[PDB]
Amino acid sequence: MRYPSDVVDQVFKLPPDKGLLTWDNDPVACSHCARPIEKGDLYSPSSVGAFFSDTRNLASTSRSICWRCLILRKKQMLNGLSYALITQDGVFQISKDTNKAWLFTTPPPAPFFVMHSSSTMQHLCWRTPVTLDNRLIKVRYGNNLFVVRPEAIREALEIADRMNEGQKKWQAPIFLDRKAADSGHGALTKAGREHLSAADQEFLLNITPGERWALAYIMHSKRPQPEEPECITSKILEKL
DNA sequence: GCGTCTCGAATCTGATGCGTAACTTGGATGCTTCGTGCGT
Ligand SMILES: [Zn+2]
Repeated sequence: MRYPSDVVDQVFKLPPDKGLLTWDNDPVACSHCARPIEKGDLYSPSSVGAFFSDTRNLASTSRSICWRCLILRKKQMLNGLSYALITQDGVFQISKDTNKAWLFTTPPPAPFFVMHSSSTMQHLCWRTPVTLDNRLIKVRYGNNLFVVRPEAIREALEIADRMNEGQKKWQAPIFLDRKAADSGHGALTKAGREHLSAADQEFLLNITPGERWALAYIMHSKRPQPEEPECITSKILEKL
């Protein structure tokens, strides 16, 4: 899998819609997934409407949308892929905290896309870049493009465990917000400020925003136990 | 067209209570599509 639109024909196996124009000009990328639209490929002109708030994330100004993206842009597809992890095998739901911990500590090997909506409904799937290697996971949370490294997540979890192994009252070394919205997101808490060594503080201050967002779900007083998410592509196909 | 002496002294020079009370102690919002009508 190479493009976000590749999930349609590879895990949803949906044939293209009808009434679609056929490109008969010089190739140009899809305005959504940057996929080339060569001669003979089925496309459709852009008709996003006045409620499209993702003009900044458009891959190109070609005003053309491939059929895979047209399938992806359906309301049933948007709602189904709000908290979805699309691997080669199928589509899983990472909405639960345990699923997030499993994904960010024991990721699947194959290429996969990670989606997470920050609101009721958002355009995600055609914006998420593919994660080619599980060591450098690219996560699209709403409008933010996050890079999550599972090794850094594990190291931060170990740092917290060493910090709070003895004290009965568990305290978060770093202030984290699940929405990545608080003005104190990523700042060191007091307990971590005078209970962590210089190296651990330096490591905590030098984590990517995506790692802070992930730890905002995985790092708590009682760490969630990782579990495999349930397959969802059947539900999405049935509702489509 | 008069002046000296005299031209103070010794206390006392605060004391007592009161020297807070009740409420308030946040709220709401930051999605986009699909279908069905309704104005140019
Ligand atoms: Zn596309």
